[PDB]
Amino acid sequence: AMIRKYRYGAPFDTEALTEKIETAEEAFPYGEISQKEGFAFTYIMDEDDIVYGLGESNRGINKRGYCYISNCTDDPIHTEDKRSLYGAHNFIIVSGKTTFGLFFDYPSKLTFDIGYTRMDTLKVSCENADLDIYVIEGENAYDIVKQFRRVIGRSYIPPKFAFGFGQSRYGYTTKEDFRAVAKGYRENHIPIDMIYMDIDYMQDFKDFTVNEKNFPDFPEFVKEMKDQELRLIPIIDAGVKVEKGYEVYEEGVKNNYFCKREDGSDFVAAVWPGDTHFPDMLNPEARKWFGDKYRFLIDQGIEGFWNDMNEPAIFYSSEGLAEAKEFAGEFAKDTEGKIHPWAMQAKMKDIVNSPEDYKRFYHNVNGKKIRHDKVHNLFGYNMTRAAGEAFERIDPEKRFLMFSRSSYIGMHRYGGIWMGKSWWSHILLNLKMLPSLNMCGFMYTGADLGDTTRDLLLRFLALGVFTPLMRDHECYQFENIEDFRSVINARYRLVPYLYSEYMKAALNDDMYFKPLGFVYPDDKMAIRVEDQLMLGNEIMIAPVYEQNARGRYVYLPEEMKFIKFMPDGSISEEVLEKGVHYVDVALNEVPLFIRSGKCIPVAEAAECVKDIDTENMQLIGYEGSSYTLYEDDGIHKDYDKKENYRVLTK
Amino acid sequence: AMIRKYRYGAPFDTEALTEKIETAEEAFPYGEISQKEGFAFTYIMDEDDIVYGLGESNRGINKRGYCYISNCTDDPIHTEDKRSLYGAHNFIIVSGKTTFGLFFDYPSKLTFDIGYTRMDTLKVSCENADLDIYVIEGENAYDIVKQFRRVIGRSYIPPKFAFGFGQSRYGYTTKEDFRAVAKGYRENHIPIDMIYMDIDYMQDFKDFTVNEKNFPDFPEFVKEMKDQELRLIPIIDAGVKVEKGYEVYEEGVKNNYFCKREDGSDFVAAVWPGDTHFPDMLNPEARKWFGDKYRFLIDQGIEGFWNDMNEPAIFYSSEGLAEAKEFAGEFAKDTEGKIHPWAMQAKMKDIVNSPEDYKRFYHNVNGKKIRHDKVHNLFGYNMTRAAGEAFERIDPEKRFLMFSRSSYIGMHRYGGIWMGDNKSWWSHILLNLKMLPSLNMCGFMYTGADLGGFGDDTTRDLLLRFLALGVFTPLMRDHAAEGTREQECYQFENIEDFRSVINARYRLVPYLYSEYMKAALNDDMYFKPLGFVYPDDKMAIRVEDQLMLGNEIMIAPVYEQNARGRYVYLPEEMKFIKFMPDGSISEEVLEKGVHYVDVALNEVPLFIRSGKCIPVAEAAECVKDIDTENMQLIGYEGSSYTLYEDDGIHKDYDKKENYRVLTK
Repeated sequence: AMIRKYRYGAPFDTEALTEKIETAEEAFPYGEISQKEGFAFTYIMDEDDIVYGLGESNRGINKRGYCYISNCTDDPIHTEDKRSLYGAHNFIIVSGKTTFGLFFDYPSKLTFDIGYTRMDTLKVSCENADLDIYVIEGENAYDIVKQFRRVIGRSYIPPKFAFGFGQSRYGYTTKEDFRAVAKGYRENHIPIDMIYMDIDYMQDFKDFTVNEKNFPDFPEFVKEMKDQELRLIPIIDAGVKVEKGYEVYEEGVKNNYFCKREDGSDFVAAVWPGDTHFPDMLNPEARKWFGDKYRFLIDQGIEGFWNDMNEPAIFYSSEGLAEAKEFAGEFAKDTEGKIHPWAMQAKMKDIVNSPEDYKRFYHNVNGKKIRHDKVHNLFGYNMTRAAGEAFERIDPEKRFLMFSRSSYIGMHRYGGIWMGKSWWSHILLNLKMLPSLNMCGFMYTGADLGDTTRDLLLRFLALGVFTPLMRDHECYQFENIEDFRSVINARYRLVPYLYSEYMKAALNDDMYFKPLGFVYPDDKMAIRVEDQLMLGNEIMIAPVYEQNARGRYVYLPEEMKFIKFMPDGSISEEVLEKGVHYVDVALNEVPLFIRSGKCIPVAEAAECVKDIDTENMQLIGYEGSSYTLYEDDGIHKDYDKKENYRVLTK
Repeated sequence: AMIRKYRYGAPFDTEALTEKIETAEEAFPYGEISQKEGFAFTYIMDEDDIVYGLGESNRGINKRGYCYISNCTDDPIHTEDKRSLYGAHNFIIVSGKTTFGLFFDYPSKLTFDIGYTRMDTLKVSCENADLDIYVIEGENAYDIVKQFRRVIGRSYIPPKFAFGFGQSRYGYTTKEDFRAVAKGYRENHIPIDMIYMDIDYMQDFKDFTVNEKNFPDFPEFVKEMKDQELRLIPIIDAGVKVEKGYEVYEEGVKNNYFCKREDGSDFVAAVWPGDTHFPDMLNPEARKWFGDKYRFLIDQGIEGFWNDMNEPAIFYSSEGLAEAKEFAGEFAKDTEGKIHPWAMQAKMKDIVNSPEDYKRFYHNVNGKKIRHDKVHNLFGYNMTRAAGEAFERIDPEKRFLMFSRSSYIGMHRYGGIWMGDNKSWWSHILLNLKMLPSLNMCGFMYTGADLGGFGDDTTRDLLLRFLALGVFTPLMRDHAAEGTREQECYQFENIEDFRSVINARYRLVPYLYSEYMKAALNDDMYFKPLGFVYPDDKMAIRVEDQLMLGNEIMIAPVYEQNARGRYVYLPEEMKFIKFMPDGSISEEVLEKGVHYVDVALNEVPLFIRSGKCIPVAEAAECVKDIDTENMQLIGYEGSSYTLYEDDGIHKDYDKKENYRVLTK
């Protein structure tokens, strides 16, 4: 009754929500709806209004002052002007004198003009008036988000090992590249639980194969790593290689599981393996088929995966390549100078992730052919869905690590997200993206660091200490390796707390990271803070994101204990009063703040999730307070035991 | 006595220094010097060291932690990984326990590895050991800076009208376009003194011409604007268009004034006109001939210019085009998938500003030929020098507005610089803040950034915050890239906010001009890092987002979107001043320490130091109309301020009449 759904035209069923909401017949309650040329929602904002949401998108926590377009795109350079990233997360909340949330359930290009054109005007528009709009009421933003979290269903939950630290890099290839890392960390006592294998582990980049030469006996080797508490996490891409005799390819062609051109032929998209076809992610049979293919790696002992290139990305199509060559030919032979270099250059750029290509193939949705652009933002979502639904059929009681590059709301039930250059500013960018992603159901997230300096790496890791996905995209290639061990030690000492908070949040449709505004709604200073986040109900983080900085300014909305994990293995604490502070944070120290009347458990440092001692964990924070610890086996889904909850008291 | 020159090989004379320093005899005083792989200076820094300098370069005031290459480069994407921008300013200061300054007088590609490869390692290297290295001793960075400023010679001084506000856009083409800008500003009583003319004003992008169809009586049009205190400031590019009958081209060829290939053919580079030749800026007679050309504009009432593309920028050479067309021919006919799109794409980009092109042409320096790459960082510097020296011949008594995109230390005597093709990014406000003190250390004081951001689309609020920074930068102009969102002040809602911010500039002009002149005449800095002023304050020395100005104030602009204030650190008590939109000036004493201050979008902030005061005039709409007779004194009771002012037009700097002591 605090949520209403307004339907326009004949919307595509995106399955974003799991709760059914009845269609409202009354007037639309906020702003104005026009269906003249397409669809447009327009709303005049109050000057004090803050606009939260949009999950994975550019800029700040408050979205006012710019334009955002939901249109999943593989963009390598996330500069301030970019209007479209990997995710399409169509949920906003206006927070002010009048407060309300809106979900725009629409699968295509959706433009949020949020004060870009006129400062006071919010305008959300798309090309077709075929969509549901959910309006949600509440006393404040935080209340509105929790109701949204309920109706889109419970977020993906990873196995406990995924709260360890993982190492990654595009390059690894041989059993040796991998064994070095094993000794690299283990012999230097650096905690680690995971190692990601990038595309190079596949035979000629063929989904659901392993390179036979380099990996003659894969199961055995997977076990070799698992005996040292190291779990390999192989990638899987959207594109299936065109190649006679390759069974994934042959099956897809035979049974019509690929996306087709207008004429019925299988669309060709060039990606990592050269020519490929895209599995039709919106066709149920295709999905089950594609997902079933993970058994191949699972049966070999693999306990987790990552998806990439699932926008889906396109280096070029055959049509696009054919046009590019034809143009190159004219340029080649032009002497009048009628064809300029920059035009040649532009044509070459245009065939990548080309809008025209997205109009070249179709989805077969239960017999009905739908042009891909019309449902573009659903592709990566349904690829991750295919994996997740496969996992359930295969082993329903077991959690697999899984996360994806591209997404839409509704994918949050099946896997997490990772954010993809090595800039200081990307520390803060990734920080600000977290609360918004939590608002939209994506809790298991983290970022990579794309030209890297030691100090940039350490600051970046100090943020990752807190992000559920913590991975390096090495640690040993520098001076003073203890700094890097020291930072990861903090991560493993905080895992029981972090995992606990994540489970409690996930199981209750709550947020792991929160903006200060959600926790301290009456504090006008707090609501505007964007470079600090609240975690669970116990702490606040505030990472250093400036090069050569030895400290930073913070605002404390209440009395807190300033905590630092020191490099020597100790923990410094200082009580600090409500208000503004400058705090000192050395490169090898990990800071956080514990709120008045709270405490958190801290474990002794361990090198793998399995070996952390959560028996007599030290409690840090305020005497007299208590903490409810959540603990299970981290492997299965026996979430509801009363035994999972233990009350610790400092 | 405090400076020493160390020579290596047979350095090219850059004329960077005006003071002659004799070649020293003893061992190099700091670190180690090596000639194994070309040339290298290596130094092991103490952990608490701070490294200042490098004028126009990327990153922060403290340069530690990255790599900086002195290689004048036309690069419009100033992301933080970029190593080379438009300037080549080879002055650094190591500040800490052991403190000293170095100036690498070398005209070619010079690599500053400042703790990048190794955190404790400062390594400076180049391809050949043909250079002078000046070592400057001193008790602190500041002292070292002023000594350097002494020997590089007095900084360029602009006419006073150049401290007004300026509007510019790649696009203004007709009388209509300029009158609309005129109307758009004056009718809304928004102050302004300058309107910039971008390349469209020429006949087919030909240097030293004006479009005959669009400006049939240009002298008349220039007066129509000037009569409104609107001074037109036309662009001049490095490239002279290749065209038969075009006198500039014909003379350059006939007299061998152009840069040539080794066979003596005139080197061809495509830029805005298409095919052009580059005037040989290192050839003294070429230099004089090109400079004299400005007379064609000055004789029409033009009082100032901007020099562009003078890296020199090259879209492609003739050799490059043919290589690219050949590669494309192959790609076209490829059937096996041997030649990939991205290979083709890379070739296309590679012919732009190509290091190979820079090895393809030469300068003629008194009959002696030198390959351009070997002196690449001197080109823009000598083009602006060309113009500067021509102004002196043409009208010795008069100041001309002049600034350039590319530069080298030495050029600071002849023009300013603008921080080039930035973008409408919030991060660029801070970038442009941070570059200011560094440009000052290297003698470049008349500078500023494209307010609102050059590239991309700007929002109302971004422009307003940018403007509030520009208030303090001697160059204050709103500039825009082609096809971008129109970012004149009159295009946005509630234009009173724009009037309020610009009013604050004009109310401050007598003070800012005063400090500029005082600074330039005494080889001192206009902007200073906090550390220079508060050397014993451990916290102050690391502040990078505030700057001291002259000896009276400190600034701290808001550079975050949606922010309603920001953190500041005050190293002593100060009066927190804000220029309010209603025209009033709010004041609040704040004590030494950390503060968060409220600064609304339409509010201009600054702090006045303990025991100081500044003069603030009433708002005026052009510089000539500012009432300096009786301004209000803002600041601390019992303090005094020495106002410098002259006619703002000629070069009579010495007179006691120029100074007036005002006391609060």
